[PDB]
Amino acid sequence: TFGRATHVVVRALPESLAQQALRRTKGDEVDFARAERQHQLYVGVLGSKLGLQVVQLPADESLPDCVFVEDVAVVCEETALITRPGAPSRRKEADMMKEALEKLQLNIVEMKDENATLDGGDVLFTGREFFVGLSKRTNQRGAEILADTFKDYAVSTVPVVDALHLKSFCSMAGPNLIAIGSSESAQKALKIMQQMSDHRYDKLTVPDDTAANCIYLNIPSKGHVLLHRTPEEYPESAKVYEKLKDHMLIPVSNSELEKVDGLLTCSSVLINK
Ligand SMILES: [Zn+2]
Repeated sequence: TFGRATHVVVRALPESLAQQALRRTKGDEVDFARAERQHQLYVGVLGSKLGLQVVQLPADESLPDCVFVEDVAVVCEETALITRPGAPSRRKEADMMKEALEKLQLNIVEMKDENATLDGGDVLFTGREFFVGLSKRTNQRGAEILADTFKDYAVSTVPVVDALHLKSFCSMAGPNLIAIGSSESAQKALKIMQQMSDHRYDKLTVPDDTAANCIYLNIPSKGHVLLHRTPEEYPESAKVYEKLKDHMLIPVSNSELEKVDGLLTCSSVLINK
């Protein structure tokens, strides 16, 4: 069953994130304390409320972006691909992720190709196939290694020209539902993805591109669950998600990490055992 998960890997925020974390725009100062509170609430939802077994990795001051675990690992069934981030400063993040996943007894595959780069944020897994964004963080060689690692799934690439990663404007919101931003760029990317697949996906358009990034889970005792941005952050988008009456909607804040280009999917890696 798509979206099913039993465990989730997360990582604590390092003090260095406030001023050293990578960001496309240097503007509003990050409130570290508040960022820690939002992370605590985020982890509380996944672990306490939804009952997932949480694996909490310690923060590393030398790795300002270590909180965004999604970018260093792509998991599909029992196999985990340890990526080679497009950002040199984030490559050491793979060390602790590899150890964590190996402890969970998952088939490990490392991206050692010195000419290949891939960020987990550029990978959209629909449960049926993979869509990989080609951006400044992920290249053709990286997409090729992904396709080789998960041979039982189709892999198609799509240009990411306006955002950091593919998931900066889309994510799965349900079994056959893709949440997508209303921007022309986001809509154009979705058209390309849909044209390459032989399966017709349903789409849920939201006014705020960054609000199109949500976390969908299928919990045995609750059913369809969706973590999305709060009404305070993006009221117009939260209102759209209200249409999903068969989903257990859970508002989750992430305003501080968004300052360093971090969205909801970025802070976790879901695994099903
Ligand atoms: Zn991300």
